[PDB]
Amino acid sequence: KVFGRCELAAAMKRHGLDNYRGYSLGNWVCAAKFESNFNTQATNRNTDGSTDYGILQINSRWWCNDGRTPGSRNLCNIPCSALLSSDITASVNCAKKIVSDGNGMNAWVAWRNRCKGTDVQAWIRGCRL
Ligand code: NA
Repeated sequence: KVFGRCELAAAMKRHGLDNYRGYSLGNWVCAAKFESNFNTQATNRNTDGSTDYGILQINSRWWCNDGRTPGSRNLCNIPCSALLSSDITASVNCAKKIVSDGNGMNAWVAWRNRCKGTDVQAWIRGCRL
């Protein structure tokens, strides 16, 4: 599924991301825009052989099991394919664990380079919510 901007903002709010660990909703919508273009089916392979999955491009070296990242962890206790569902519950729950692990949203390279320090509430302006 490819979300609309305000549709995704509403879904993220319902699942408890607005102000989660101090990050306002616009940060999460900005991160999803540049990580995946709002597409739950996005995948990208990394040079170390791990793959990033889903609307927040969660990585198989630490967070999910894809059966082909030897010597990796599965800290969200999920198959990576669950991160590609049209239902974003699994991605949101795993993202809450990532952002809690000490490094905040700096775990998402696109957030650090394209969202951090910008007017992120622009991403939810005009939305009913
Ligand atoms: Na893994």
